[PDB]
Amino acid sequence: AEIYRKSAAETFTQLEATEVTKRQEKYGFNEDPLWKLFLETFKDPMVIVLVIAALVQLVLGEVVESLIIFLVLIVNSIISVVQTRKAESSLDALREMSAPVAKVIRDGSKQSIHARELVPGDVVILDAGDFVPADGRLFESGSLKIDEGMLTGESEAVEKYIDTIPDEVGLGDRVNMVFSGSLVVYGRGMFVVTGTASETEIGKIQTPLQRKLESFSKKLGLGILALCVLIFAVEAGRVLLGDNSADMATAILNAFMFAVAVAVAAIPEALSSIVTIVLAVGTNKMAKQHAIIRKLPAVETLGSTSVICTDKTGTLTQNKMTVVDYYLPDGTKENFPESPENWSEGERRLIHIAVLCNDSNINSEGKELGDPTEVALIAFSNKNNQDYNEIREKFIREGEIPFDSDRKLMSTLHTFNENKAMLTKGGPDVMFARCSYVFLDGEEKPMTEEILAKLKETNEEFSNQALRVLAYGYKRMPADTTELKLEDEQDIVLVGLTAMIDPPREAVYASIEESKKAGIRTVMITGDHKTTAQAIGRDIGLMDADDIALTGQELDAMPEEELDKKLEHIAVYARVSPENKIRIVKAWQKKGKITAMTGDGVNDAPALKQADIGVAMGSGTDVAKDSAAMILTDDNFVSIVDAVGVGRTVFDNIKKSIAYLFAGNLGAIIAILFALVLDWINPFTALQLLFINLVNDSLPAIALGMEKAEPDVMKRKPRDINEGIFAGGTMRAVISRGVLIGIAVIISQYIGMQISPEMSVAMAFTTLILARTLQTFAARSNVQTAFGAGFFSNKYVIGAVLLCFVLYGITVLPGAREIFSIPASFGLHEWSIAAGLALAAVVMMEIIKVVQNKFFK
Ligand SMILES: [Ca+2]
Repeated sequence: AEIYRKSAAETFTQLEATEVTKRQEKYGFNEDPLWKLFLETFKDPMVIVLVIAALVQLVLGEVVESLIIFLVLIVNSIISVVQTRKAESSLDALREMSAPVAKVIRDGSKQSIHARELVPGDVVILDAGDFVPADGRLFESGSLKIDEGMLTGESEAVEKYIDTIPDEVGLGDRVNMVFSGSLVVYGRGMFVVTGTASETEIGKIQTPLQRKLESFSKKLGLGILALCVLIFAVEAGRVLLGDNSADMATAILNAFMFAVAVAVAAIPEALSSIVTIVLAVGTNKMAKQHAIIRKLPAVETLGSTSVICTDKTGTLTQNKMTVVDYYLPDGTKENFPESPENWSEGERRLIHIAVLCNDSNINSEGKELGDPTEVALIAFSNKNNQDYNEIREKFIREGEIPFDSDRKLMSTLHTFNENKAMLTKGGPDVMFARCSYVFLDGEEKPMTEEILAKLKETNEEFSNQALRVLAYGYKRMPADTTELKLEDEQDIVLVGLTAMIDPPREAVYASIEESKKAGIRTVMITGDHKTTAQAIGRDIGLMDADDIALTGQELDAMPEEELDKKLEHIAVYARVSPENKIRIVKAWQKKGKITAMTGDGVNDAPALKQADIGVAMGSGTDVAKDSAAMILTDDNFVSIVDAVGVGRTVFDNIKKSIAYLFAGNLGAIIAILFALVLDWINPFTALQLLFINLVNDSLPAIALGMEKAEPDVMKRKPRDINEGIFAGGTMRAVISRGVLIGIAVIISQYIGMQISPEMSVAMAFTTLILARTLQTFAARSNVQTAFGAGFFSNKYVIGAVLLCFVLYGITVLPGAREIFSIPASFGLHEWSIAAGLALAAVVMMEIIKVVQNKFFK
């Protein structure tokens, strides 16, 4: 768009890149009807077969049944699209608060607007992992590794430079602009946005559980339709009256009505509705649990996470350390808070290097900006003997090493008292192998075996206390103001060692224990010294007895054949790498064991992609979130355990709701079949069965899918990788539930047979519908009873039960008894027998549940 040929200053002049609202309304902002969705949601095969049944039931000129079935379709359609609109609003909220925020320099005004409210002509800084939202010209960048797999499918990391492209335009390998829709793999993206999202080049361009459940629905539909074909054949050939069959031409309509109503009852039309509704409410629960899930198909498998590979920093640690103990080569206890003066030479040297190498500062109280280790060190300095940060401003910062990932020598040089003071921090072992002088008062003499042994002794002593520890050095040549380079890095003295405790977040111990009780083996990666992380894991609670831990160096130097054997008994990885992250996530995925990675860094994205349910931290980079199936806003590990608990609750809601629906439908089916085998009038007419399918297979099933967490969700083994909807325990529950309720309907039909066939039909219908509405109570869980869990504890269930009771209260009205095949008027006993049978059914059902709690497991 005429920006390819311009250089940096030419883009500044031509596009007026440096009122901001004027440019926003002038250049433009850089950001499906619901009835159309309702029209397009008829793809459900259950909805298709029910709508063809509704249209044929309309074409025989019968009105009330047609309105009943049509009402079933519209209520499930409107509840599906209403919860779909709720999911759309939730997704818009997730895209709003977790929007990619680009740090904007603008006209020198350092702030950070979101992606939608950007405007061309303002400077934007892109750090590593800061996904660039809008295309724009770049002037300087240091090795800006930019991949373009989404903008144009360019998998290569193109390094944008100062060079422009005059008299040529091409979206391929070009360096002139950093286009939108691109991820900063590495580099510093100091560029100016030149494009509205409309003019950006990228702007110009169901779940596996859902698929398995639709396959199960199609199998059940074929079987059920075969069953109704058999039922229609029974009504046809079993009796057929005599040879003349009276008026069989005008009497096949009622038999086809019975078979069709059997199809409507048995078919779970609200299957996909239940799944979508509980996925929406589960996602809302994850949002309540500080867990913004990105990939929608990841909700079902979150209940199946038999392993989670987390990291201690961020999740198992709220940052802001407090160093509790320290080592000095002279040797004493803590003496910093009391000491007004410099006190011992080791203490004062350690304090000055801790302050000087500290990149961060306390600033205003409660405001921490830098690295957590440096924030902790300056908070320690300011905690003991009051203010100590004021000493840094009277100390120049000449030579500062940029703290390379292979260096661990964050340096500092001052000219205030010492001329060329080589002041650096780093890891314990790296300084121990690098620094070569001991600090005993003014003596600066090299290491020996016993001295190095004592340093290592205090190092492992701090390590087994779960204390990460840093080493410091002072010794330097006089020389003069150097070029801030390494110079002489083999002659450094050893100042004392300060070991900082890594405190876990609140309720980390409880969540860890409840995850270990749930069979969810937890795995924690770290980058510090090994036995420090081992003691941290012992503190957390994932280390006991036979468990082992291996470093990253041993991780990448060991073939997978023995690592597979060792994998099940190891939870701590130290000095890990993203390649080792790929290794561990693939090894955990190999033996089933659904994995949830944790990487928040930029190059952790391959580990997040290969992870089944890899979660990126909210404080982490945006490219990891793109590579992640889900995000934690509060970044805590307790959010992961709450997330997998919510996933288990959602899958248990699937199991319980499908159990309720299939059990009631099977009870009706076996009632009809038992009336069929014994040469009996069928228990329910067409309109009665359609009204039962109206009352249930609906809002009560939705409410049963809205059931909260039973007290044993974190006490069970994780679900298998496959869906396993027809689990053996839940199949036993389904068959017992359906057989019992059908037994109640059969007994009611037999009692009604003692009076009249019409009384039998009416009593069987009311027994079935009352037993469905009251079995909604007993099917709230497979562990807790309706009274045990509390009736009002599930507000949706009791509200829906009252709703269906009111709706069934149409039957008692005399104006609807004719269409419902309810004859005459009741004194007491046309209702009392049915109510007693239904109450006995649900109480039998409940003591069966208690027996499974008491006798069985
Ligand atoms: Ca149904």
